[PDB]
Amino acid sequence: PSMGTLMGVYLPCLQNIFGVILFLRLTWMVGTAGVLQALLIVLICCCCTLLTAISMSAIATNGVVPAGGSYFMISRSLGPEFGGAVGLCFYLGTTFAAAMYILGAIEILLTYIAPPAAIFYPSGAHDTSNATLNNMRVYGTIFLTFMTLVVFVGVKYVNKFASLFLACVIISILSIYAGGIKSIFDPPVFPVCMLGNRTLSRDQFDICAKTAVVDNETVATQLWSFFCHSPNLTTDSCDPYFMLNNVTEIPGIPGAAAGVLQENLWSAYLEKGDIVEKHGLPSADAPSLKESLPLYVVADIATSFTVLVGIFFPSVTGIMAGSNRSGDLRDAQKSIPVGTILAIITTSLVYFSSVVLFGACIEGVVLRDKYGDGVSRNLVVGTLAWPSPWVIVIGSFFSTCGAGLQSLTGAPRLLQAIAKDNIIPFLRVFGHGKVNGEPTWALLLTALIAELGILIASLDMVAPILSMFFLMCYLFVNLACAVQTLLRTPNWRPRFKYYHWALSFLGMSLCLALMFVSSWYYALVAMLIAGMIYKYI
Amino acid sequence: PSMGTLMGVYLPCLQNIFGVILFLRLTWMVGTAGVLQALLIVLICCCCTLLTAISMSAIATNGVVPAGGSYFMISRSLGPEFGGAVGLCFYLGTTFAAAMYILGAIEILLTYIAPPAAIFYPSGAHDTSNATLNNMRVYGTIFLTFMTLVVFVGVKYVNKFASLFLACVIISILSIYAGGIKSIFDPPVFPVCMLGNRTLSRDQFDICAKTAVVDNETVATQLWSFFCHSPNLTTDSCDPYFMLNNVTEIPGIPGAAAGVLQENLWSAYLEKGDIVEKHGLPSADAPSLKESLPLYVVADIATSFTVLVGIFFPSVTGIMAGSNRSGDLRDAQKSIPVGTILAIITTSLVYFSSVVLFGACIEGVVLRDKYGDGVSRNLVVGTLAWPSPWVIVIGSFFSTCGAGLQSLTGAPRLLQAIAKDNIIPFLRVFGHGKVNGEPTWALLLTALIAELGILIASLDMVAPILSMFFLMCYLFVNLACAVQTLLRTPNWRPRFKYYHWALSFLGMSLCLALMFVSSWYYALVAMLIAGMIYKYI
Ligand SMILES: C[C@@H]1CC[C@@]2(OC1)O[C@H]1C[C@H]3[C@@H]4CC=C5C[C@@H](OCCC(CO[C@@H]6O[C@H](CO)[C@@H](O[C@H]7O[C@H](CO)[C@@H](O)[C@H](O)[C@H]7O)[C@H](O)[C@H]6O)CO[C@@H]6O[C@H](CO)[C@@H](O[C@H]7O[C@H](CO)[C@@H](O)[C@H](O)[C@H]7O)[C@H](O)[C@H]6O)CC[C@]5(C)[C@H]4CC[C@]3(C)[C@H]1[C@@H]2C
Ligand SMILES: C[C@@H]1CC[C@@]2(OC1)O[C@H]1C[C@H]3[C@@H]4CC=C5C[C@@H](OCCC(CO[C@@H]6O[C@H](CO)[C@@H](O[C@H]7O[C@H](CO)[C@@H](O)[C@H](O)[C@H]7O)[C@H](O)[C@H]6O)CO[C@@H]6O[C@H](CO)[C@@H](O[C@H]7O[C@H](CO)[C@@H](O)[C@H](O)[C@H]7O)[C@H](O)[C@H]6O)CC[C@]5(C)[C@H]4CC[C@]3(C)[C@H]1[C@@H]2C
Ligand SMILES: *[C@@H]1O[C@H](CO)[C@@H](O[C@@H]2O[C@H](CO)[C@@H](O)[C@H](O)[C@H]2NC(C)=O)[C@H](O)[C@H]1NC(C)=O
Ligand SMILES: *[C@@H]1O[C@H](CO)[C@@H](O[C@@H]2O[C@H](CO)[C@@H](O)[C@H](O)[C@H]2NC(C)=O)[C@H](O)[C@H]1NC(C)=O
Ligand SMILES: *[C@@H]1O[C@H](CO)[C@@H](O[C@@H]2O[C@H](CO)[C@@H](O)[C@H](O)[C@H]2NC(C)=O)[C@H](O)[C@H]1NC(C)=O
Ligand SMILES: *[C@@H]1O[C@H](CO)[C@@H](O[C@@H]2O[C@H](CO)[C@@H](O)[C@H](O)[C@H]2NC(C)=O)[C@H](O)[C@H]1NC(C)=O
Ligand SMILES: [Cl-]
Ligand SMILES: [Cl-]
Repeated sequence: PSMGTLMGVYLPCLQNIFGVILFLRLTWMVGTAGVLQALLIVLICCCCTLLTAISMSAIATNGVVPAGGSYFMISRSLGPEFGGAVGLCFYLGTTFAAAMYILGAIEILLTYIAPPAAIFYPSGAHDTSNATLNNMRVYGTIFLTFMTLVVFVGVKYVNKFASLFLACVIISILSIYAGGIKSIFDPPVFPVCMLGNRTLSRDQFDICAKTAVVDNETVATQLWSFFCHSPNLTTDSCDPYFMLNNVTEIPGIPGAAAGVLQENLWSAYLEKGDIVEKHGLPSADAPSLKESLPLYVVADIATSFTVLVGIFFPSVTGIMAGSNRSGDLRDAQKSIPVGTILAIITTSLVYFSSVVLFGACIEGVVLRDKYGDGVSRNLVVGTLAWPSPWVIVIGSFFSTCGAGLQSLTGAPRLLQAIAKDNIIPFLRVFGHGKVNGEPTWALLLTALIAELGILIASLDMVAPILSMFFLMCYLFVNLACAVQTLLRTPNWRPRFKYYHWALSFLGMSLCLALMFVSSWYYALVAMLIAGMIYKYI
Repeated sequence: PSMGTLMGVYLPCLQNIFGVILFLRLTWMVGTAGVLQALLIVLICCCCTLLTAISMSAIATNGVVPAGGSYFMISRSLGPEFGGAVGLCFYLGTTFAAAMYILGAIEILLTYIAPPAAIFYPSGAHDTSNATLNNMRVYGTIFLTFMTLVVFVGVKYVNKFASLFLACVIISILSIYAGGIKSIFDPPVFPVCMLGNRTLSRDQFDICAKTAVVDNETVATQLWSFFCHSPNLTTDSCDPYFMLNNVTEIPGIPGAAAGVLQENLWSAYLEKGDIVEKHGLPSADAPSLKESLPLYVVADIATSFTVLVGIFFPSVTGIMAGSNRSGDLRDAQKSIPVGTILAIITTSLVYFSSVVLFGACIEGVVLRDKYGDGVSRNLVVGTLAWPSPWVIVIGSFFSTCGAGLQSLTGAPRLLQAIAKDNIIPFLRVFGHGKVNGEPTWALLLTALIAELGILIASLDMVAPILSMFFLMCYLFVNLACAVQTLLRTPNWRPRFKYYHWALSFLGMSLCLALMFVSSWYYALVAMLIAGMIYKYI
C-alpha cells in the first residue's frame, strides 16, 4: 500500500463532487433565488456534508480501517444493522445518480450541440414538453444500453481514462474564471431584445426592430409580422401591449460592476407560465393576445425555496466515494480525515465564488433563462467563457459522460460486496460474477434500476430523489456515530481531535430538516417505513 | 348459519360496488370519450371482474369454504403464499378506497352544498388549484380523524345503519331514471350562455346579453364590462373574438332525441388549458386577449383513453367483499357463485343504461363541465333528477360517507386476520385488539396509510392507485386459480359447471393489460419487484 493523501483521497473526492449541476442549473438558481438566498442554500447544503465528514473521520480514526471500499469500515466498526442500511442507500443513490448524469448529457447534446438530432418534434402550438419527454426517453435508453455494455467489456479502459474526465472539469472551471475576470475590462457582446418588461425569444425572428428601412422605404419587420398577423403598417389587430410599448436592445453581459450585483441581489420567483421581466424599465399596462405567448421567455417549472434546495443538493454529495481506496493508503487514518475535509472546503469555496461571480457579471434575465432561450440558444454559463463557449459545452458533455460511466462501474461493486457478505440472503444470487472478480448479474440490476430514473425524463425531477436517498445515507451515518457514543459500547474509541457527540446530533437534525425541505411527501413515507421497522425489532 | 342468497351475498356486493364515481365522474367521462368509447370502457372493465368472479366461484365450489371473511378461503384452498399476497393487496385497496370516498364527500360538500365553508381562497388571478388542494387536505384530516374515532367507538351503530346507505344509493338512482324518462316529454330549464364555439361561466355575470335596455336606453351589460374593461359602447379595447361573434343561449338539456345522441357519439378529448367547444355553431376566427381567459370553461386535467380507464375502474371492484359472510350462509357453495355473478351483471347493466341515458338526454357541453361550471355550479347529474337536484346531492354525500365508514370498519378486520395467522411475524404486533375482538393498533395503521391517500388531494389522482392495487389483487387470484389446474395438485377439484383454465388465463391477461393501461410506470415498477421476489424463491 503506497498511496499519498493527494492522489489517494483528495483527487477521487474532487472528481466525484464536481459534475453536471454547476454547468446546467447554477445560473438559473442564482437568477431565480437572488445572490443572498443562493449563498444561504450553499451554506446550508455544505453543513450536512461537513458534519457527515467529521463523523466519517470518527469512523476512520478507530480500529484497523479494513481494506477495500468504504462499506467494510462501517460494517466492521458499527455492526451489520447500520452497515447494511448505509450500503443499500448509498447503492440506490449511486444508481440514480447514473440516470441523472445521462439525462444531463442528453440535455446538453440536444439543446446545444446538435439541435436537428431530434426524433420527436413539437406538433401543434403548445405542448413542447411532452415531445421533449419522449425525446429524452429514447436517447436515454440508447445511451444506457451503450454504457452498460462498455462497462461490461472495458473496465480497464474506464479506469485508465479516469483522469481525463477530471482534467476536462478543471479546464472548464478555469475558462469560466478567466472570462469572468476579463469581463471587468472588455465584456463580450450578446444582445438581448426586449419589449417593455417582457423579454422575447430571439430564435424565431431575424432583426430586433419594430420597423426597418429597405430600399429607401420603411417596411414592417418580421417581428411586426409575428405580433400583428399582417405585414401592413396601419392595422389595428395588434395587441395593445405591442402598441403601447417599445422594443429595446440591452447588453446581456454588461460587465462586472456594483450596479449589476445590486440588481440581482433579491429573489424573483415565478409561477409556471409567467414571463421573465426586469424591474427598472418603462412599461405601459395593456392586455396581450394569447397567440403571441410563445414569442416570449416563459418559466418552465414552478420555483420556490424547497424546489431549489432539492435540485442543488447532489452537487455536494460524493464524500463516501473518497474512501474506496482505503486499503491502498499508507496511513489510512490520516489521509482520509484530512483529505475529505480539504476536498469539501475547496469545492464549497468554488461554489461560493461562482455564485458571487455569476451574480456580479451576468444580468439576471439571462440568468433566468433555463435552456438559454433569451440568447441564441447558447449556454448562459458559456457566454462567460473566455476562448469560446464550446469549451464549456464539450467539457460538460465529457464530464457528465465520465461521471455516468464511473457511477455504473462503482455501484455493482458495492452490491457485490453486500451480496458476498451474506448479511441478506435475499440478494444472495448477486454474489455471482466473472472469473476476474467483475460482477455479472448486478450490472443488469443497476441497469434496470437506473432505467426507471431515465423514464422520468427530466433533470429537475430526478434530482430530488437523489437528494432523498443521499440524505437518508448521511442521516444513518450520523445516527450510528451518535448512538454508539451515547450507549457506551466497547470497541468504539474515536481517536480524532475535533469529535464530539453534539456535532453528530447537529448533523442528524440538519440532514433530517433538509429531508423534509426537499420533498416532504416521500420523506413522510420513509418516516413511516422506518418507524414500522423500528416497531418490529 | 341461516342466511339466504339475497340478504347474504347479493346485497353486500350491490352495496359495495355502487358508490362515488357514478355521481361525480360519469357524465364527464361520457362527454369526453363519446358514447361509443364509453361503452368500450365499461365493456372492458367488467370482463376483468366477471372472469375473476368465475375464478372465485371455482374457489367457492371446493372443499369446505371455511368460516369468516374471504381471506381464509384462499388461504386454505391455495396455500399461504398466494393467500398472503391477495390479503395484503386487498387490504391496501380497501385502505386507499377509504381515502377516495373521503375526497369524494369533501368535493361534494365544498363545491355543491356549502360554497362559503372554504378556508383557503384563490388569491391572485390564476392558480385556483393549489388553494383547492390545501382546502381538500384540511377537511380530509378532519373527517379522517373523526371517522376513525367513530369506528373506534361505534362499530355496532355502523353495522346497524348499514342498510340506510344502500337505500340512499337506490333512491338516488331511481330519481335519475325518473327524470330521464320525463325528459322525453317535458325537459327542465337550464340555459347555457355561449359565445361562438366557446362557452363561458355563468357564475360571474348576471344576464346573458351583450347590450341590455334599462330606462328606455341601451346600456352595455356587465358581460360587456368583463370582456371590454370599460362600460362604454364605443370602445376598441375589446378583443376581436368578442367583437366578431355573438352571444347565444341554448337549452342545456334539450330532451331525449335522436339528434342529441347523434351529436355526443364521438370522442372530443382536450388538453390541459383548452376551452370547451361545440361543433355546429358559427364562429368567426379572431385572437383572444389573455385577461378574459377565466371567463370560459377550461378543461382541468389532460384527457385521453388511459386516463379514463384508470379513473373508471374502481366503480366495478367489490367482488371479494361479498364473501365476508361466508360462514353465516346455509349453502355457501351455492349462494356465493350465483350471487356475485348476478350482482356484477346487474351493476354492469346499470352502467350501460346510464351511459346511454346521459348520452341521449344531456348535451355534451354540459357533460364536459367537470365541477359543473357551465350550469350555475350545479351537478350535471343533478340537473337530470326529477323531484329536485338536492336528492342526488344529499344521497351522494351520505352514500360516500357510508362507504368510507364501511371501508374503515372492514380493513382492520383483514389485517387482524392476517396478523393472528402468524403467516408473517413482521406484522405480529397487529394481532392485538380489544376484549370484544375489535382491533386497536391496526385501526391506527389504516388511519395513517389512508392519510397519505388524502394528502394527494384529488379524486382523479387517487383513483389510478386504487386501479393498480385491485388489478394486482385480481391478477394474483387468477394466477392462483390457473397454476393449480396446470400443475395438477391434489385437493384442488372445482365442482363448478362453467369453469375451464383458459377463462382464468384470459382473466389474467386482461387484468394485466389493464394494469399497463391505467398507469404504466408503477406497473413497470411492480413488475420489477415481483420479478425480483420470483428470482429469490
Ligand atoms: C434493496 C433492493 C434494491 C432494489 C430495490 O429494492 C430492493 O430498491 C427499491 C427502490 C425503489 C424505487 C424507490 C423510489 C422510486 C421513485 C418513484 O417515483 C416517485 C415519483 C417520481 C416519478 O414520477 C412519476 O414519473 C412517471 C414518468 O413520468 C409518471 O408517469 C407519467 O408518464 C406519462 C407521461 O408521458 C403519463 O402517462 C403521465 O404523466 C404519467 O403516467 C408518474 O405519473 C410519476 O408519478 C417523481 O416525479 C414527481 O412528479 C411531480 C409532477 O407532479 C413533480 O412535481 C413537480 O413537477 C414539476 C417539476 O418538474 C413542477 O411543475 C412542480 O414544481 C411540481 O408539480 C415532482 O418534482 C416529482 O418528484 C418511482 C419508483 C422508484 C424508482 C422505486 C422503484 C423500485 C425500487 C428501485 C426498489 C427495488 C426493487
Ligand atoms: C405490507 C405492509 C402494509 C403497509 C405498507 O407496507 C408494509 O404498505 C406499503 C404500500 C406503500 C404505498 C404504495 C404506493 C404509494 C403511492 C405513492 O404515490 C406515487 C405517486 C402519486 C403521489 O404523487 C405525489 O403526491 C404528492 C402530494 O401531492 C406530491 O408532493 C407534492 O406536494 C406539494 C403540493 O403542494 C408540492 O411540494 C409538490 O407538488 C410535491 O412536493 C408528490 O410530488 C407526488 O409525486 C400519484 O400522483 C401522480 O402525480 C401525477 C402528477 O404529475 C399525476 O399525473 C397526472 O397529473 C394530472 C392529473 O391530476 C394530469 O394533468 C396529467 O394527466 C398527469 O400529469 C398522476 O395521475 C398521479 O398518479 C406514494 C407512496 C405510497 C402511498 C406508499 C406509501 C408506503 C406504503 C403505504 C407501504 C407501507 C409501509
Ligand atoms: C419608446 O421609445 C420611444 C423613443 O423612440 C419613446 O418616444 C418618445 O418620443 C417623443 C417624441 O418622439 C419624445 O419627446 C419622448 O421623450 C420619448 N419618450 C421617451 C424617450 O421616453 C416612447 O415614449 C417609448 N415608449 C415607452 C417608454 O413606453
Ligand atoms: C412590468 O410592467 C408591468 C406594467 O407594464 C408591471 O405592472 C404589473 O403588471 C401586472 C400584469 O400582469 C399587473 O397584474 C400588476 O398589477 C402590475 N403591477 C403594478 C402596476 O404595480 C410589472 O410589475 C412589471 N414587471 C416587473 C417590475 O417585474
Ligand atoms: C350573430 O347574430 C346576429 C343576429 O342578431 C347576426 O346578424 C346578422 O344580421 C343581419 C342584419 O342584422 C342579418 O341580415 C343576418 O342574417 C344576420 N346573420 C345571421 C343571423 O347569421 C350575426 O351575423 C351573428 N354573428 C355570427 C354568426 O358570427
Ligand atoms: C370553434 O370555432 C373555431 C373558429 O372560430 C374553429 O376553428 C379552429 O380555431 C382554432 C383556434 O384555436 C384554429 O387553431 C383551427 O385551425 C381552427 N380550425 C379550422 C378553421 O378548421 C374551431 O374548430 C371550432 N371548435 C370546434 C368545432 O370544436
Ligand atoms: Cl457521498
Ligand atoms: Cl373486490
